Amino acid sequence: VAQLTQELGTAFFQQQQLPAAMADTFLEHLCLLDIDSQPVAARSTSIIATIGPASRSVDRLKEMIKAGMNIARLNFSHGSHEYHAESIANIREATESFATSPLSYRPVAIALDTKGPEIRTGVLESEVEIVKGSQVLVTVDPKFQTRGDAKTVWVDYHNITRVVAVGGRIYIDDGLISLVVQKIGPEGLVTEVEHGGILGSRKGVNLPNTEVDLPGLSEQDLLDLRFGVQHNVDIIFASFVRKASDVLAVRDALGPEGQNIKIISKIENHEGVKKFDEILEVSDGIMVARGDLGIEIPAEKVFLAQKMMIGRCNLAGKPVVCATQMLESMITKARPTRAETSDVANAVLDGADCIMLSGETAKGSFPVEAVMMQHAIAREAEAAVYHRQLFEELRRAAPLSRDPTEVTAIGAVEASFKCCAAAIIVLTKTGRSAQLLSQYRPRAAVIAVTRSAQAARQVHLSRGVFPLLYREPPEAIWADDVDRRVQFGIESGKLRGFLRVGDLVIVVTGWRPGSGYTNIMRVLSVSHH
Amino acid sequence: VAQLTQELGTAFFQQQQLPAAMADTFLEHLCLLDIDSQPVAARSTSIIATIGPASRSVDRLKEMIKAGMNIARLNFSHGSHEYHAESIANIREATESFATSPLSYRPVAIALDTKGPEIRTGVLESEVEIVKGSQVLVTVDPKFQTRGDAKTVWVDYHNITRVVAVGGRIYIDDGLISLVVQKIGPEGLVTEVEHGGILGSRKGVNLPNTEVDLPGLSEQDLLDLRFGVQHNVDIIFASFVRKASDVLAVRDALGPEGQNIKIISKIENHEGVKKFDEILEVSDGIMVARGDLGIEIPAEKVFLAQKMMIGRCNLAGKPVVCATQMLESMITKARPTRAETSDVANAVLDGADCIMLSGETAKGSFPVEAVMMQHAIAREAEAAVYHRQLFEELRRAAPLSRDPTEVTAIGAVEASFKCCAAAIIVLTKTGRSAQLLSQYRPRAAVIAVTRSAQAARQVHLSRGVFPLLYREPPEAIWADDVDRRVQFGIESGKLRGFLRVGDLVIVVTGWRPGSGYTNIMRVLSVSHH
Amino acid sequence: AQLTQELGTAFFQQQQLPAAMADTFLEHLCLLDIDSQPVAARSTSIIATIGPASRSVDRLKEMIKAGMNIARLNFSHGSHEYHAESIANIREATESFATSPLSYRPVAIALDTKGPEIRTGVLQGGPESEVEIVKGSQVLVTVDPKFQTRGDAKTVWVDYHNITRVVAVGGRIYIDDGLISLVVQKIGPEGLVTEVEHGGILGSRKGVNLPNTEVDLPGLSEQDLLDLRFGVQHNVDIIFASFVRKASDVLAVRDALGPEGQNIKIISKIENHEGVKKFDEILEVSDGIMVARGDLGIEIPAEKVFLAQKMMIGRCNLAGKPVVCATQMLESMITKARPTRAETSDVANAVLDGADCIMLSGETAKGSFPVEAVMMQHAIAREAEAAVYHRQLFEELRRAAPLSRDPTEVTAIGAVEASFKCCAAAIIVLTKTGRSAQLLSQYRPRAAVIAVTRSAQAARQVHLSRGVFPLLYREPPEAIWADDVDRRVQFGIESGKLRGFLRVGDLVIVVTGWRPGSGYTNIMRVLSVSHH
Ligand SMILES: O=P(O)(O)OC[C@H]1O[C@](O)(COP(=O)(O)O)[C@@H](O)[C@@H]1O
Ligand SMILES: O=P(O)(O)OC[C@H]1O[C@](O)(COP(=O)(O)O)[C@@H](O)[C@@H]1O
Ligand SMILES: O=P(O)(O)OC[C@H]1O[C@](O)(COP(=O)(O)O)[C@@H](O)[C@@H]1O
Repeated sequence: VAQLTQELGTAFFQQQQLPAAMADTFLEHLCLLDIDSQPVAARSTSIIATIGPASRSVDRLKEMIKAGMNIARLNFSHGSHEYHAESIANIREATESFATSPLSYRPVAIALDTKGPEIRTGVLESEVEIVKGSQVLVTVDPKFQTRGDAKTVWVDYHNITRVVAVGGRIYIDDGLISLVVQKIGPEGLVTEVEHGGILGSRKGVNLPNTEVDLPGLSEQDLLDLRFGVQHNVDIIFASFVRKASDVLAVRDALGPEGQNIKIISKIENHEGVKKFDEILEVSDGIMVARGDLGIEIPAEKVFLAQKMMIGRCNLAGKPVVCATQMLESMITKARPTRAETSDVANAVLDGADCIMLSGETAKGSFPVEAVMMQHAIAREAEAAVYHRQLFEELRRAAPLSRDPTEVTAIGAVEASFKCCAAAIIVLTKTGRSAQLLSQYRPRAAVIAVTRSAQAARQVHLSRGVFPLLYREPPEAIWADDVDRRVQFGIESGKLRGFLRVGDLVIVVTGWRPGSGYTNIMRVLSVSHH
Repeated sequence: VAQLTQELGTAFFQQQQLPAAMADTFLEHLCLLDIDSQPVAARSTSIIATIGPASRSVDRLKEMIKAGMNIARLNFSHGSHEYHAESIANIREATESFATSPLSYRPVAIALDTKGPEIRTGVLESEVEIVKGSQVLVTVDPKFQTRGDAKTVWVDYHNITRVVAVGGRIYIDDGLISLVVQKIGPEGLVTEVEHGGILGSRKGVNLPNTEVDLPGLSEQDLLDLRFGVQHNVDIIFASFVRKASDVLAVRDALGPEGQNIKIISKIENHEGVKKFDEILEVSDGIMVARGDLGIEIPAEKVFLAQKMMIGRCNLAGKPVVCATQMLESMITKARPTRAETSDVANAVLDGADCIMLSGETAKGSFPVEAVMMQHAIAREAEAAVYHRQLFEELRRAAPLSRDPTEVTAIGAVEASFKCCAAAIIVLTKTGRSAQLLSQYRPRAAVIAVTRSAQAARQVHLSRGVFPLLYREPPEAIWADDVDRRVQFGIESGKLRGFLRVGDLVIVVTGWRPGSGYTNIMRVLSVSHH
Repeated sequence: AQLTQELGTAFFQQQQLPAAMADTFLEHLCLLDIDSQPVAARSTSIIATIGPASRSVDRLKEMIKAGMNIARLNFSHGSHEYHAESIANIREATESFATSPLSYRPVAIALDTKGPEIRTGVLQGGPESEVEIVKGSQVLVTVDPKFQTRGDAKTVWVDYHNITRVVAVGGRIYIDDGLISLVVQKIGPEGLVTEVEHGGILGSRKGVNLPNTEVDLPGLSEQDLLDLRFGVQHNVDIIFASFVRKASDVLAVRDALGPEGQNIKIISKIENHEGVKKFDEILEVSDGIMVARGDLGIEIPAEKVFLAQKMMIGRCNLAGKPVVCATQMLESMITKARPTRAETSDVANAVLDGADCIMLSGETAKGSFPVEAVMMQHAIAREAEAAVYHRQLFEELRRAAPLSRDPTEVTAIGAVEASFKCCAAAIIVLTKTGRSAQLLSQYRPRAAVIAVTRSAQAARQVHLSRGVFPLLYREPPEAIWADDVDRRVQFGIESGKLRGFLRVGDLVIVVTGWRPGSGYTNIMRVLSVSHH
């Protein structure tokens, strides 16, 4: 390091947690972390924002995008087709409003989140108080579908009496209320309230440690997916995936016409956790859906499942998302808690490709500030990653490969470490080439230049890929068309402030048109032309 | 491992995250973590609970102690001597209520938390609304000491006009309200409200990135410390330590008569962080006081300072405490958020010796449940620690030593790993011998048998030390007195459920009476006598 | 390593590939396998000393086929014209193969300096009179020139004048392969009053060593100044500078090679304790190092030499400069067809230690099996090269090497990392000076670094760097520079194909630059070997 410190300035090595990057143990790494060491890199951890009343206006979205939202989540657990279709128009209006200047345009992906195997309570309307210590009944009786009170809950899962056990829990409304079952019979269940809040009407029920007969996709889901194809969505977040076949069902539904759509299976319960490896293998990636997961399993165990699934997805090289209550208190407050700040940082340090806002952006008072807070924590945490260890462990775990794109990608990432490259610039049609760079977690941003609008959107799922959408039509000479895409990477980089004159860039390209021929790594100096 | 699996049962190696313990990389470690793998060990991370209205009754304390409170924190920022003196009696009444049965008696330490260099607002009384966008004034004018409104704040730091800068912040009431200074003059400051809540009367002010002339100990502090000596407290949490001399001031105050009291310096601001190494060297340990720290420094950087200080304290072998908002939402709610759960786990995985509750126990609706939730997260996180790496890194970092107690301690911890010892049993007068075991972070509990009531209390600061207070008077033959203290460790272990017949224990003792002669490690089977 | 399905079960049996996949060095050792056959590409260079048994053009030709890469001219013996006869003989043997330039093996020529000598005077006149000395004795070492010929059993004179000053009371005086030791007792005006320790027979003008003494001689005799200038005249690739002791001795050789010899590669020979102590400063200003174990194992205890060897190979590996292991590697083979079990072991362990080259002295120069010596070193080195634990070596070198903004450095480590991901048969590099190939060498890839060059000198000099197989390209530039680049690469690959280094469906990493002239290497491509 003594020589770049005479060339790049003493202060270059004070930023990006570079003193901590050069440590020889994880422990020493931790000791050298410095609050005055400023993140300089662009932010690599994608932000996912749930659209709802607080974030659906075209002007709201424009501020979200400016703040750093990369992916928009449509939760089909609430709202009609036309409501969502309008969310989509407003998002594409906001996004496409920056097309004016191609060099600074930010692709925004749109993720459709399924309703999935849901269990709802009755019309019970307004609201009624439920009391801890107190005896509540659960019935499947179609007459009570319309009645309901502090003493009786109806629920639309007919066979509930066949699946629970004595001492098992029934949780209603995102786990707000807890009932312990004491007696099972064919008429219904007899329950004591363990946790008593105020019950609304047609709420969500969870039954931990049960096998519920509800099939892969409800009729409602089949429809919701065909909407997504019709509206050209980029990603499905598949709710409550329990086994592989559940993911295959989803793929079949999307059929030939939506085979390029990414399936992110949400692990929400003990079944998904247990069947995780088989879910991973057929999904495009994973969401640690900590909300359902923290009622389906004991709450003090969610961190184990989080770190497990993130690790296995890092090892598999498929994107993984951390979700739910990351900045919960910013629903009502403008500044998050010390534990929220911690949780966002620890999700990045764990190895998450994406972090997610729900309430915070859908309904809260501070949607834009939440996005801004995730963006600011993420940048700090990314630079505090111990790349030495991480890269070496990924290097080792990864199999040998005779695939030129794999070979090229690992040489390029190594190269970027050797010189502290400001960027790896890569041409990709499908995103694949950038993904294989991303899977080694380089410090250097992976600037992916593509003509596929859809690719530019989907690559937000892979940590460290900055998609640039290329709009100009083919030069006549292919080699020229290549240079210009590369030159567009650089100029965009310059304008967006990720690259400056004198920076080194690694440039990854291929020897002919089409997917699958990336085979070339160059080392260039950014220049003034 | 194939042989203990034929001896101890296949299922022994399914618990304590033992499959993950046997992994060869950190990454693989993470992948093997298992939500069905049950923590079996006792909980090693001490819990600190702030005493206040919700946790001051003798009956409340008894449930706190049962739930797992190890250290009681008296916050001298609120309350009079007689109020606190009564907190102390109630704590000692609760604690000493279990002396009935020596084999299950749990020492409870009492920590005195200083008021420290405080800056307070005026009598302003009741409450008044302060508004974002709006022009507020700060004055030192003794006339306004009694007035105050949505347009004027008084504050008792006379020289405030001499220490701030334009664009600097003034934060009032645990950072509830934020003012940006725009004009400085000798009469006062002119400020815009950035963050507007509701102001009370005589609240706390923070001035980030300023040097305030306020001396080491205020007059009030001198007194508060002499109370602590008089009331036999175990620990000082020294508020807002800024430099070493601040810690020496505290030690001088306690004078000869309180030289065995432990000083834990609270790092709350950019000055303490910068001067951390020199603070550590003279303190007995550290508190990451994330509350003040998250307003004194940018909030998105607290995790860097946390992980830094925890690492440096692990490396130094001195206790370190993580504090503030760990389970904040349990002030009003019975179940914490997914990020609170995360934060507690990540503080244990970071290497914290102690975790802390404030609001959650002092004033909230759910004091006992908060303690129970910290206890349950901590147990899970402790077993998910990657001991392979951690022990090796501590082994390496630690200097060579010709001190027999150091030598013995590292052999013993190695030994405990070889056999998955249920416990290391150690005789200590002062606690030192158990501390040097603790500093290598064994999986096996360090059961410390002592006659010093005060030691039994203070060793709660060191991760993994379970103090047992020994009450029987000296056998005539010293060797016999040793065996019996050791036999008391075992029986206590048996009764409390940390040891069973057939378990291996490492037993650490010394060759003569007095501190400093620990030099002996034995390997024993727990027996039926 | 599940890919096995495409390259065959067979592939992961060979090259010590199971031992390469071990997580620990101990597991690595455990998985070493005598049935796991090595590749043809042998990456550690053989320096053969040229003397009586290795001068015949027929023998040189055999020695080249056996796998000799550098030819050492020991200028301690032989005449200028003797040597020019050797040089011309070598060139003839080398150039006899230029006829098929796809299998042409460049052969470097190294000039081994005579350097600071210290000789004993004549014994009572006669040049074959052989005194004896008794152990518990008294002996005298003199400056005085009349004793030159008056050489008693009690008194001897020696070339080196300034011993009075430089050897102190207690210093040791070894004579003839350290057969005779003297502990210096008194620094008299007479000379040095010594006490014998070991004894035996004598002669006149036989080597003497000054253990732990800082030799006064300038580090270039007049004979060196003259041998060097001859070296420049005959276009030698490499100097082995004898008895290097400090940095100034290396600069003295660079000074004496002058502007005409700027591109001669200087390998400082570490022969003595002062050498070992000043090693780092010597290494800063040299292009490499010889571990000259002959003289070293007299000038320091024999049991300490493996320590000096291992330290110097490690420090050179760290610096990324070649290092030679020299002396008695196959001693027995002078007289016998086959080596001892300690000799093969010594060769394998030099390679596992990290030696860029291994040397044969008498085994090739004056001995009865020079061709089979070469063949032995060649066979052991291929087996030992595969038993290297690259996972740990590559990891340590990576971590030890500094960050660089030099695109050649950057490209190189990228290429080496790529080679490892896919078990590349080769890294094909274009280089004018050798530098681009050396910068690959430094990371010790398992794949052969096939260096394509038009520089005949570079192609020869590059044998110093482990794993670099030089090819000489003769064709004149194509019209279009890009077509000229591609033709060199193709030469590289077809050259490989002919020699067995490469087979169709192998991956290669191809390293090249963006424009002509040195220092512009900046491109790495992954390609398949073609013409299925
Ligand atoms: O990442 P993917 O989808 O394989 O795309 C990589 C491809 O992009 C290119 O660089 C350029 O291809 P196009 O000119 O066909 O867009 C190819 O050379 C390479 O194979
Ligand atoms: O941990 P410390 O304070 O050094 O105490 C260790 C001491 O305790 C003992 O085991 C027993 O000492 P006492 O019998 O004096 O309590 C000593 O042998 C040993 O030196
Ligand atoms: O190894 P060196 O001395 O830097 O030589 C490397 C040079 O070889 C090349 O591949 C070809 O250059 P030439 O055509 O000058 O031989 C250059 O692009 C590159 O800079």
